[PDB]
Amino acid sequence: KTVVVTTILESPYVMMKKNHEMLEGNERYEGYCVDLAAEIAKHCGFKYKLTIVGDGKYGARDADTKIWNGMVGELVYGKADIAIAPLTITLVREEVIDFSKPFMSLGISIMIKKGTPIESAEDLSKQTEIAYGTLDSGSTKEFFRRSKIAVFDKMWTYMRSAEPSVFVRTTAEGVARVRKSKGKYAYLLESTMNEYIEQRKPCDTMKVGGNLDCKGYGIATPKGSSLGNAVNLAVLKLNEQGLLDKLKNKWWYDKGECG
Amino acid sequence: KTVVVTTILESPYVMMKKNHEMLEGNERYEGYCVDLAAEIAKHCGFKYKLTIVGDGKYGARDADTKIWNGMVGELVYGKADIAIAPLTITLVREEVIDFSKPFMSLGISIMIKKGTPIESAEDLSKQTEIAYGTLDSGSTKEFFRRSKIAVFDKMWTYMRSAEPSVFVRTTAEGVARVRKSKGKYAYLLESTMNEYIEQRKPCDTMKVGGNLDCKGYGIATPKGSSLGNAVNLAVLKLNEQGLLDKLKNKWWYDKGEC
Ligand SMILES: NS(=O)(=O)c1cccc2c1c([N+](=O)[O-])cc1[nH]c(=O)c(=O)[nH]c12
Ligand SMILES: NS(=O)(=O)c1cccc2c1c([N+](=O)[O-])cc1[nH]c(=O)c(=O)[nH]c12
Repeated sequence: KTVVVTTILESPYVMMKKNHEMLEGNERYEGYCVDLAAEIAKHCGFKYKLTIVGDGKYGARDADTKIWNGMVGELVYGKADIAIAPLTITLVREEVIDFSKPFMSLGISIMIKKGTPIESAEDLSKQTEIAYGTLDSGSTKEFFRRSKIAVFDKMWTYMRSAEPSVFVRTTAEGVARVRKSKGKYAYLLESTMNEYIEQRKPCDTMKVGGNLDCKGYGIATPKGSSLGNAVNLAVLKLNEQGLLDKLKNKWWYDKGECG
Repeated sequence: KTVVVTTILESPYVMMKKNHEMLEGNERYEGYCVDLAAEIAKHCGFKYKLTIVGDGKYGARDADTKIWNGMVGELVYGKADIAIAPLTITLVREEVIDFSKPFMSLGISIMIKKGTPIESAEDLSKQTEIAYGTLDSGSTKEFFRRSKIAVFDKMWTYMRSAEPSVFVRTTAEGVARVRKSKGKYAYLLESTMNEYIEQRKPCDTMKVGGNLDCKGYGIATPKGSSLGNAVNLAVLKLNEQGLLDKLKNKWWYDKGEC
């Protein structure tokens, strides 16, 4: 009867509480997805146990081994009943798991150090004194590689052959590069993470311009789950009631540090 | 049995065949949503009758009367079983009907007359020689009114008080305005429609820049429908199989004129 929820340590979605070793079970954790899991569980009427994905991954098919890793793998291989995490809805994942309606929308966005004279992707594309880049792997890099929109193709042509490399290995590294680069590096990343960091001390970064594309995070269940329909209904209702917007404001802005 | 499908005459989703007068039933119509209805019906295993919505509307709640009009109304009040049309997924509609996963994604986009020196919303926002606007009502105007993104707020502040009015009553009026203005009017509208018109003679308009926001069209059923889940599974499968991409290319590009 107890539903196993797989999730991932990613701020502000799921974080260890400061006193987690004194605590046990679900009370060890806090965050946007901790709150959302409680609301989903209420609407669907189940008891649940939050469990952090063992490999700290979201989920992809290991191309060497054909085996799914991450939270997706935990669902496919029967170890968890539901994933409640910032897990991107993608076609390759939809082949092996089901997603709810998105509970959060997002897109590629521009992070600058405050004071940088950049307002848009167009601004970046037409210049070079301010370097700009993405994660060295993953879907943000791929969006630019594949784009046939003129501005994003212009940007990809610059990034792919820029020296020294404008790509970074982790999000932390891209954010640190923005902060340390005295206005001469801009970093392309998820709007949600960009907005979160804009509310973190030292309050020296800023999101500029509109989002470049459209994606969503969804609640995932194994195919054939007795839960898929109730979960989708719960996301719909929570969205309609403003609960998702309330949780976003809680974890990004009420708990933000930059006013 | 026989599922009543409500839809709307909107190119290239649903159109009268040139020879519709000789024809009857579903065979009078052609288009992306006609083909999609046939595929959904196949995957779900039902026979169906296509019917054009009586009042020619998508669906809104008459704020005076509480009564839903359009295809949404036909679902809510039991006159149709499923809507297969370019019907936007919105929260106020989700309160009274169910939507599938989106079968088409779209967003606000910029139409220019070819030769116009504009590539982006930022380009429009920084000048005035080229007027630009939206429909006089609806969600594109609301997007600009409500936006807190600097560039779109700048565009709204310009549009709301621009003289003469930059707004238009119909999309036909906006496209004709672009075409007749020798490059001094640009029109903000749905990317899907912009892309369609770009492939139509006289081949004098163009979509520039990326989309400004994110929306979707979905298949709609009344709440509690025995069809909602099968319809959703069918959209998922048709998307995964590439059929939706194939139909888009058919009606926008294989059948394009440019
Ligand atoms: N700190 S980060 O820039 O944004 C970030 C960087 C890189 C990959 C991310 C990711 C985030 N995220 O928002 O938490 C979620 C997420 N979800 C997935 O499903 C996936 O495959 N990859 C990711
Ligand atoms: N520029 S337009 O593009 O010709 C167009 C103009 C105005 C409203 C539209 C609309 C389209 N469309 O794509 O067909 C679909 C649609 N669907 C709805 O549900 C709704 O409420 N309003 C609309």
